[PDB]
Amino acid sequence: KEKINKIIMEATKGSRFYGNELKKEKQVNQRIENMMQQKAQITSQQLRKAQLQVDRFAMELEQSRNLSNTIVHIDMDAFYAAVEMRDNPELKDKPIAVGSMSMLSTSNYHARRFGVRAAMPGFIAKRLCPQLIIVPPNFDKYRAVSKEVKEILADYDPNFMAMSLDEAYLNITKHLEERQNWPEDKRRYFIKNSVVFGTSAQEVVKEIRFRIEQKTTLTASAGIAPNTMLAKVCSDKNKPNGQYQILPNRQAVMDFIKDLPIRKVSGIGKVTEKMLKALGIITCTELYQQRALLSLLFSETSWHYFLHISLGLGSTHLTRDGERKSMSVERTFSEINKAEEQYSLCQELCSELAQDLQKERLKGRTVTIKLKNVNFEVKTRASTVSSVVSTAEEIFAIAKELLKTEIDADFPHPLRLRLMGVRISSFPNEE
DNA sequence: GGGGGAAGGATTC
DNA sequence: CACGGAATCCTTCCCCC
Ligand SMILES: Nc1ncnc2c1ncn2[C@H]1C[C@H](O)[C@@H](COP(=O)(O)OP(=O)(O)OP(=O)(O)O)O1
Ligand SMILES: [Ca+2]
Ligand SMILES: [Ca+2]
Repeated sequence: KEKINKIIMEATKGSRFYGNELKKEKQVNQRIENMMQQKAQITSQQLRKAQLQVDRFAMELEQSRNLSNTIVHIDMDAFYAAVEMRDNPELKDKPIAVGSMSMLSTSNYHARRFGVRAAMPGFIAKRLCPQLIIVPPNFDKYRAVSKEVKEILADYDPNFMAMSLDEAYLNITKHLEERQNWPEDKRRYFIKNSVVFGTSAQEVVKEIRFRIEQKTTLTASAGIAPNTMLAKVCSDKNKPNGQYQILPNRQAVMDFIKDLPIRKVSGIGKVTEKMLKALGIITCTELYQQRALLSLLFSETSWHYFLHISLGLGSTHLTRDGERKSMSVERTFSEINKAEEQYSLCQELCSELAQDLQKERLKGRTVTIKLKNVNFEVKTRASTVSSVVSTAEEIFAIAKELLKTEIDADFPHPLRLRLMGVRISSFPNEE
């Protein structure tokens, strides 16, 4: 059934949307032509110099390899899909998918065999699965089912820190310590009879995958590695409802990534993947022995990242206690080109922004407005201030101008918008 | 020269 | 019958000291 693309492509070609992609895709394909050339003109000598620099560095990274923490990553299974299939049985053995007709968020495994995967227009999906059932999301439910899963994690790490509703990291390195010598009374749980769990990190995670099960009906995969970088990759190795671990010794970390696809990493995306295969980089093992050249093509802050993924290095301290940098609200709709109407919705927006921006009492000193053209061309203007602006009023006050500035710049021709947005940032976060 | 800040990308759930 | 919303981090420039 791999000829899905013959329906996917077949129903995107002309699309206002597709057209825009080409440029996004060309522009990038060129950022590459540039990188390839700028490279080809590097002194076969500079590498000797570079190499030394790099190697030297690594040698040290390697010396401070922190293999003492046992990080765990829990990742729910088709979370939004699952939750709904649970609450409304009539679905159960049918092909569903949370989201709308425009964009789909998750999909149960059965609906996936048709091609329905996250981030795929709703209408498109129904072409691969006419018998589909699209359920509109109710974040108020999920947000809540999550907190029941969290309360369970807590009994394992007070500062668990959660990346999202379906993901979360844990440092069971401490709970592990105080468990080795524990009776069997604190390690048995009732079914619905009992089952008792061991002391290995393998079992501790098995107990968590269990406590959750029997308190939601939902299942989730998990990974266990010395650092958070591998944990995220490891949880998916044996999904759904499963897990995988990488022991603490060096070799494990190495033998693991040895032939691991660079993209798989929780940071390498569509661009970095293409952009890197350009130099022939596919696995971390390859990447590692191109450390010289890399060091002279990607800004410093970057090859640092790559060098890490080469050695199998990740973080080992789940910061915790959300700092928060920005905060926003946006929305797409039907072409709104009418002059007046613009400020109009903008009013409503800023309102919501401040509105939501109140529960937590914060105040930033720079507003950002986002205007998305009818042909998916974005543009974002923002202006800084002296204040700490907070009330719905204060905000619009600025946003209206920035918005105006554009209507003029492109004045006697209307601004055919498809989406608009207002993001507030620059919080003092206490000085 | 260096230290933000604005613009627009890349990434993930 | 027409490709989300929200956060955060990164890549380049241009501007004021
Ligand atoms: N663009 C998106 N918007 C909202 N949610 C998304 C988006 N992309 C993915 N997700 C969510 C929906 C699912 O919970 C999940 C699917 O992506 P995936 O990379 O497989 O994560 P996952 O491993 O946690 O989910 P799964 O158990 O389905 O495999 O992430
Ligand atoms: Ca999930
Ligand atoms: Ca995952």
